[PDB]
Amino acid sequence: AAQTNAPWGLARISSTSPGTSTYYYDESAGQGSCVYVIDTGIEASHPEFEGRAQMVKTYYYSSRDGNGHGTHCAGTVGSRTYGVAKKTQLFGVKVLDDNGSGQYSTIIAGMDFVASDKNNRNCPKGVVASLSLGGGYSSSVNSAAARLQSSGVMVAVAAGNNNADARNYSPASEPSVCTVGASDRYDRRSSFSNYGSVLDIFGPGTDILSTWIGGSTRSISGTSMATPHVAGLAAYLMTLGKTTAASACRYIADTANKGDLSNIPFGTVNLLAYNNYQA
Repeated sequence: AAQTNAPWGLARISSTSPGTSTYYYDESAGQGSCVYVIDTGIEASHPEFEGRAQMVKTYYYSSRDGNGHGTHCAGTVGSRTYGVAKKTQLFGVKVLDDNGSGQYSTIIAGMDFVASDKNNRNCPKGVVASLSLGGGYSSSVNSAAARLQSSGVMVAVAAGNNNADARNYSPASEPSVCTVGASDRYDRRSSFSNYGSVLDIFGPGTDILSTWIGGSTRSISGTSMATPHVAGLAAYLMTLGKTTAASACRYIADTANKGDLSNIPFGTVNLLAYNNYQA
């Protein structure tokens, strides 16, 4: 399938070169998979989600996304126009308040929630969790991410936006999950992207158009935007049967575009997420 005039990041993930604008992908489109977006919520009523998104858990007075960040990330996973995996099921877990903040204890509870809640959902092709959040190093936060991954969920986490080594941030620093840095449309490391040995992969993260609250759209930047590209890619590849939740990060690294990004510090992987779809 071909989506013309796609957001640059979608075109990038199906291309061996920057500078194109059509996204190519197998029409299975993540059907039968599920992606949890652990964030500020999801505006499930947005026409872009086509009834495929729902809130399943909140720790606050509402499950609605009063911020936009979670809706934007969910849109990059799975919206019809802005999403990588256009037929996946999206499940929102609101661990962040409408200011975008959350206590680590709530975030940990949300990860353990997903590890159990997947057993209440129909995801025959597999389960992914996208975590566009983080703070300073916490062994307990890393352990929660490791448990979620161990339970059979492909965990993708943001590297962070500090232009620093991600070893000092959580859950970015957890070895067993997929830690995602950000790149721009010219294949440069995003100016804010964390780096370091703990990163597994880069995805598009600068000037990413996606859904927003109030039935709208906007373009924003962050490792928060790169992470759902990788989460959606994992769901798409799991639906194709090419990989599993336990192996998808490694498979994405195996099959990435290699050596094409600029300003990658010595010791950080030079790997850009790529679907290897041959139309």
